[PDB]
Amino acid sequence: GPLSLSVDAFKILEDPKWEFPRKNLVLGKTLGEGEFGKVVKATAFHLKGRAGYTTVAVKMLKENASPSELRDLLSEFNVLKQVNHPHVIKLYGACSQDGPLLLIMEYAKYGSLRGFLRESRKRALTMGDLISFAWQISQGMQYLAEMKLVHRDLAARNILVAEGRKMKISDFGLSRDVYEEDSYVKRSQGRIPVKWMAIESLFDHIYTTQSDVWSFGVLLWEIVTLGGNPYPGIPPERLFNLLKTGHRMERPDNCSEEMYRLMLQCWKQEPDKRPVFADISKDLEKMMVKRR
Amino acid sequence: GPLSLSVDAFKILEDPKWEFPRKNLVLGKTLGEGEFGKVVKATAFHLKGRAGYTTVAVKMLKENASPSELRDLLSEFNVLKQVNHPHVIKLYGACSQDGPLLLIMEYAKYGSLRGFLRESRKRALTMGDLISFAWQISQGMQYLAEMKLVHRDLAARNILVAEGRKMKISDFGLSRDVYEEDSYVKRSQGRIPVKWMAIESLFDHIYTTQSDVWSFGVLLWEIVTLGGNPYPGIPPERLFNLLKTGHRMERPDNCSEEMYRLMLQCWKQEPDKRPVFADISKDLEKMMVKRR
Ligand SMILES: NC(=O)c1ccc(-c2cnn3ccc(NCc4cccnc4)nc23)cc1
Ligand SMILES: NC(=O)c1ccc(-c2cnn3ccc(NCc4cccnc4)nc23)cc1
Repeated sequence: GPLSLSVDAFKILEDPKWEFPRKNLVLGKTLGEGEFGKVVKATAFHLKGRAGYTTVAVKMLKENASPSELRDLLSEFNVLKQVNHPHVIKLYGACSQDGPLLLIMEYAKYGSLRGFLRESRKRALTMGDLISFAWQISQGMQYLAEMKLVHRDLAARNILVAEGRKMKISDFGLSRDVYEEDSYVKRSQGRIPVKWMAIESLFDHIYTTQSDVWSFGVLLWEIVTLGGNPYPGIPPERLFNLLKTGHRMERPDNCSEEMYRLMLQCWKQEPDKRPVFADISKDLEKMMVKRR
Repeated sequence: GPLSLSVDAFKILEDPKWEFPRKNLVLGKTLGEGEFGKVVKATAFHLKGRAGYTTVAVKMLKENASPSELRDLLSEFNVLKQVNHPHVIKLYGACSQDGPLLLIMEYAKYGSLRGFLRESRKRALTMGDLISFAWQISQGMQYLAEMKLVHRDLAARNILVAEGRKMKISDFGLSRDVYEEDSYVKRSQGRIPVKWMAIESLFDHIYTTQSDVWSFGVLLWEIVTLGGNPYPGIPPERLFNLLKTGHRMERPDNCSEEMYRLMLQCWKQEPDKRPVFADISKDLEKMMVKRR
């Protein structure tokens, strides 16, 4: 089937550019396990012409991996090979011979944005620090949108915080190319959490840059609430009726009228009425210069 | 889409037979979290005409549930409503109004068969105890096969051990009706662990009772090894080439020639060359009466 073809094609791919010797890679503690698979902290000797050990993250299959998970790992390798932007996490290489498939990723010191924000208050962050975070993520998404990639899984848990508090978009297992159609559509049910999905993704299984814009809005709410839980205390099965009847999340505490206006615009029923990421970045730039 | 229809249809379904009052249900400790969702230990007042509290398991959505997980919970409710066999875990009811979807299940004291076996040795189990376990599971599968249900996810982790060491087949989130076609086929990649999938499921996405027979064979190996890890130390992406080139798991230690013959028969390339569950039960009955 489609996966057997990908596995065989990948297993014979003689790509010295990406192939890294397993013996030069040492694995350490688990950083996280979820839908994104298993991520461990690791160190790589003589990675990408750099003398000595480089600290890296290694993504790999969890115990008892399904075709779904294997397909997502190979998909991510294929996407990240072609991506290069300071606000997207980098692939450095892979080990695909004489052991499990390992993807070697750029290390982000502070871990997930959700973790970073929940650890903090107002660590002390200003509204300007938050607008900066959102802007950095908007820039990366503008680049991905230009590359005709829909991430599909934009959320605070899928943003990494690297040295200098630099946002890195992460978890490309569900990301899809849309050069052909400017939309990605699947018959089967998606694996993106309901509470981050656009109304047209949830009802009609339609994924576009503008459904990424919806997700960014939920991410904005997560950022403004310092890692709040979206639609708190509302079961996910209620999101069908809630969204369809025109309901959205209330303006949260410590949120400007302008900032909440941006969230609401990201959650317009009609995808074409939503801003594009370039607009979002301009709206965030404007908030920054006006002062926090 | 298909899920919005299921959610709305289910949310208006006036089924007093299955609907249980939320106020009569008290949730306790988490028993497990995985692909099957979240399962908690609980107690139900005046369940199914029984006076007082009954100890039960409650299945519910994990944090940040996807459409996939919600679809699987509703699918399981629909399947277990129509199933009744002493070696299949029972649905007792559901809470679907004024809070999250909760499925109320029969409680199995000893938890997973994988856990039970790994906890034990030769707790002391005989080859007769193991053949009994396998037989009980074969009987339940014969009943499901007759009902035109393909489980798809048969493994030691998805068998429960109840009072009297009675096997209960569990985790019906991935089970599908095949009355129409005698096969279930999906375009997208499945969420069954690779190492339990039949070769025709893995390559061609074809699920039948005979692919359940393949899975039962891996379960037999799990039972005989007291919860071993199938194809140990072999990455799941190697299973394509391994299975296609005619390789299968070696006869494990403390396994009869007859018992291993049954495993191999369950893993024949050609589904029609595999035994049916009725045959499997007869082969296990024969081993029992001959003596352990
Ligand atoms: N391509 C990828 O998906 C990916 C994922 C994670 C990493 C990664 C790099 N440094 N680092 C530090 C902590 C950490 N904690 C688990 C986590 C957090 C957020 C999101 N996922 C996992 N992860 C990391 C790098 C790449
Ligand atoms: N319909 C269902 O899928 C289901 C699942 C689990 C239960 C359930 C009943 N008693 N009990 C005790 C322990 C336990 N531990 C988690 C576990 C173990 C095996 C498999 N899954 C979860 N689970 C249970 C009942 C029904």
